[PDB]
Amino acid sequence: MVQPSLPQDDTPDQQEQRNRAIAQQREAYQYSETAGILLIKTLPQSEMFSLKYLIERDKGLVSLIANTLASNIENIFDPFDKLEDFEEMFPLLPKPLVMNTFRNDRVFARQRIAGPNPMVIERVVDKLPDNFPVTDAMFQKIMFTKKTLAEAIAQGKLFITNYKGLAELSPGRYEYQKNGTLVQKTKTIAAPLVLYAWKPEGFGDYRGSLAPIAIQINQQPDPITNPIYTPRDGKHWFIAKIFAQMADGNCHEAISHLARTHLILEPFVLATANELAPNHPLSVLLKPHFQFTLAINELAREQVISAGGYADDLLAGTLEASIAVIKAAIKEYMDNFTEFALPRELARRGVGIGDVDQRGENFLPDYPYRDDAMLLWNAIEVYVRDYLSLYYQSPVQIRQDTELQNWVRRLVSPEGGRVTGLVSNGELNTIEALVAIATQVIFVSGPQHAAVNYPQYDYMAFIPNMPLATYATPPNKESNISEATILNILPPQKLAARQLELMRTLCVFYPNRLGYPDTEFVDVRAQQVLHQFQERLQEIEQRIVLCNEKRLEPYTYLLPSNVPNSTSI
Amino acid sequence: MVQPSLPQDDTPDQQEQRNRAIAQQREAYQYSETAGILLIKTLPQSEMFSLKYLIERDKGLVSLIANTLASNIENIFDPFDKLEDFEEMFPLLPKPLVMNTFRNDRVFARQRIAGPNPMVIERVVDKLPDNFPVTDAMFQKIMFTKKTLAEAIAQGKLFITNYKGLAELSPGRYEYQKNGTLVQKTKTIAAPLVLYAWKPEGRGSLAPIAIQINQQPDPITNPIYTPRDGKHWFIAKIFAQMADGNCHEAISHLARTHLILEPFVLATANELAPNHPLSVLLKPHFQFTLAINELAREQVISAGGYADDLLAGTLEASIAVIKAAIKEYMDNFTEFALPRELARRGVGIGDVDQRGENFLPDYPYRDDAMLLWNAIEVYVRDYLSLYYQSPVQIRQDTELQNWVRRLVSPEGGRVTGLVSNGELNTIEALVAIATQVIFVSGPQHAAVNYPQYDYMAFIPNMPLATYATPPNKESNISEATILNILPPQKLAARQLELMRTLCVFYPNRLGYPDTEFVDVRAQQVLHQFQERLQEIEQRIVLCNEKRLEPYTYLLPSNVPNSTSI
Ligand SMILES: [Fe+3]
Ligand SMILES: [Fe+3]
Repeated sequence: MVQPSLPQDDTPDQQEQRNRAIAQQREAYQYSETAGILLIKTLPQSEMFSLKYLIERDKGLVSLIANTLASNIENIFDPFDKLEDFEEMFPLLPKPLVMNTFRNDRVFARQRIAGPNPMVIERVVDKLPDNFPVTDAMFQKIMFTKKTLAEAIAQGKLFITNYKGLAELSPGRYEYQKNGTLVQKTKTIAAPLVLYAWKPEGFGDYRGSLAPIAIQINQQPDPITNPIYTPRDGKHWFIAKIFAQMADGNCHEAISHLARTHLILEPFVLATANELAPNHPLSVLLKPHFQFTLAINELAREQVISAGGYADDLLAGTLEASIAVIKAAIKEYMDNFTEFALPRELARRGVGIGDVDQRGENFLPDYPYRDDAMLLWNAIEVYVRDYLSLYYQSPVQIRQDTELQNWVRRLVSPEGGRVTGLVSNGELNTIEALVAIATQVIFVSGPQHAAVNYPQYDYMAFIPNMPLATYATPPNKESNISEATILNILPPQKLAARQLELMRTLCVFYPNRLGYPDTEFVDVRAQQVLHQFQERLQEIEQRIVLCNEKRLEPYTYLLPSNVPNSTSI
Repeated sequence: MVQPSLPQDDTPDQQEQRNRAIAQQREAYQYSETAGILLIKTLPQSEMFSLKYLIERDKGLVSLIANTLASNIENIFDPFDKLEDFEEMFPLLPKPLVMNTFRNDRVFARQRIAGPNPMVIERVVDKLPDNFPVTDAMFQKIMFTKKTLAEAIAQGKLFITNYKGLAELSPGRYEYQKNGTLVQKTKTIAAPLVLYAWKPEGRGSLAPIAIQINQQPDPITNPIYTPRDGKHWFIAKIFAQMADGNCHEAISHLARTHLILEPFVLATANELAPNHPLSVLLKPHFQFTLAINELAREQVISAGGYADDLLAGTLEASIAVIKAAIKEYMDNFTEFALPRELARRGVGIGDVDQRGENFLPDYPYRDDAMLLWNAIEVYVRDYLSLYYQSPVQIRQDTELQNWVRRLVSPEGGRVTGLVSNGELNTIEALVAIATQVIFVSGPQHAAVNYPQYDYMAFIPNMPLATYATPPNKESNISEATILNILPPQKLAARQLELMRTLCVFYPNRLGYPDTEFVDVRAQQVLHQFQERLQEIEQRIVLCNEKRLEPYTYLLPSNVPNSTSI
């Protein structure tokens, strides 16, 4: 229980102790890589999960044993017999909230702003992509209007999810034994473009809602082999949405979840261990938000991104392709770190709080993720500022903090995370910059990972709403579509069971709670700051309850009581 | 990396250092109790499972999800439709070794000497129990002989498993919804007596002679069944096995491996400095023990836990049996050393006839366990000799005396049979204590833990509970009668899940600690121990080539360094 202090304010003996501890930690937290991803070489036992954690996780897994025992699904690579079978997969589990309404277009579109991956939709500016040949005829026939695409774009009414990031995926393979021989099959890759429109009148009331307009399943347009489907296409439209959802799933797990929550946090935990003394104010601020992060990332290394792991069996591409996408997302995030602060990232997609019309209202008024996440971001920013100002009163202390300077230097180094977009002028020089960095790290570890992790069961544990891979080509636009066609597009029984398995263990419990660390701060000032953070969190909780009373569907994933303190599951 | 030293040989500064560490450890390893069982209050994070352990355990649980997915067993309290269904529960799991031959009487009897619970059989002396009215007529008709019971007992040919310990169990209950109504049913308990004989003719082997399912005899409602009884004999074995299962899990496994080790780990933390030689000797053999005992508290002996759902009695009754076993073990600690324990059941190495031959020549647990016991004894004698030159160092070791005092205290384990004269005074006494602790943590827990899948994951061979009364001796027995006696589908699935989880992997290996001894001499002691373990492995392989069935559970390769699963 030592009072935290900057290293340039300690006696030479105290400095010797700090360097001793830092050297020991460097011995314990050594840098390693798997397939070019920065991980820890050996997990320190003090960084393992707790007994409490293990008890909860075990409860989840045993619940999966029981639910499997009560289920009728079989251990086969055959498709299901009936679509209804997908709804009989939860005899002893909660029913995923999306199950009943997933066919509705508004429920399909709302997942762009309140589903597991609210990170893709962007407002169209100037024009649609030239490989997305949507015409005025299509837009008018779907919207039942005389307005043109150009006029709608001029009014900020059109939005788009472009999944070109998945275009270069190599399709995943799978094989099994049937009738004594080895059958080998290949998944189907899709990189769709989806045009949505904001409807202020909505679907028959005074609630404005997002409405899907068009879906091109792949990137290169062709009127016969890759047409533009619309809600007027019936079953084909349905199939189109499936593929779109599949795309959204992959981007969700590779980019939004694994890359930009779990894996980008790792170099920060490791840098904290390698450059900051135990009694350094920054380490004491951040370590509560790193609890179990190294451990859960080791579990991801062993069980998710490993050969035969979840990403291998479930995702669209081969394990190699998926890891390529993950690494590209990590690299883009690290190169432009400060640009991925929540306000700037929302603005860059044209759906920030400042993307308003002439009347002063947002082009996308219904965006629960944006609003709640903004509340959490501002609260965390105030908490971080008030905390760090207790130990940094003038920027010269920032510049003369040797441990903090080595922290930044380790982060931006090629072997320490390659975070080249972390600081300006090649150095950390101001207090506000550190405030922004810590705010973003804490926001990612808690709020962001909550928002991308916990909708996974409600939207991705019911397989037809968001299958992680599709298993048949998109039928020709003129072909007849039977139930067996859709059943062959959706995953076979074994892989659907694996997807449910994954989504259940990832959402089964909350390892900790935002703003409630295990050990309180030795500094009574800091503990007061923590308390006011908790009070503001209660205020935010009540405000979000109030918002949920008037929203179309409640958005519960960013309530402070549902947000972990760290990325830990 | 500090050289180990006795606490009275250190400088005053070093002494206050040891007292500091010991005080800190006392706050971290605080004593607690669940239902009168001594456990730890809060598990120190340093005592948690490692990441590797968690990876292996997760592989096991996922294997259970996959095996369940491929199975046709349902989540119902109905019995199975076919007996054959019990053999179809392992589509993606190893088939249990006992599955094919469990109906054979010799396979039934040989589990007393090489099954999961080789701790019950005892040689009959003088006479059978008076509540077990086996006659000369029965014995002669079974053995096809003219010899009497008295002559067989005089020759040491008769052995017995007396499950009187289960007689006072309150039967367990279970309830479930069926057509909008709550059905409530009760398990059937049994406390059988089983008479075996050593048949030298046959390789000689044990042969079951008689089974009385309950303790109080009655020719109508509790007769003495024999192999001549056909179906009824079969049922009489089921109940017997059920008994042997309960005694196995309550007494042999939970009580006398997992739970009796806990006070020793906690005493080591509460009274010994980190650089104390005894702590450095024992802590490798305590790895994950506190953690796995916490998992037992949460998942095994808890309401709705495994013991609640699977065992014969209520959770209260099972915990009563567990606590009685712990108390008898601690009260008579020295008497439960392997040679003495075998001698008290008349099946030790010294229980020989006039020819010098053992009355029970086929006892793989005894032979292999004796090898391991002697090896460990030499190991800890040569280890402790490096630090205890004369017994006055034993008497003047304050941390060790506080260790003993904590162990025998009523709130620290109540190990009243740990020490003579109320004090630890000699070196050899400590050698026997450490020998027994290390033997229990590794060899014993291996021998009772790892046959669990091969004999208890196939439910009909050893059901942890029976779900119908023994049929009348004259009534007809259909497949449905047996299926109603055996556990319903859901509880059979639960039993398989438990055994598989307990036998998936080996968390560590006997004689191979994670961190070496900082003392070079101690590393020589350990190296010698490892060489002896190699020799023992070869000897046991040789013996397994000559035995009827191999006995692999006490091979040094297969024995963990601690009780950790
Ligand atoms: Fe996660
Ligand atoms: Fe065990």
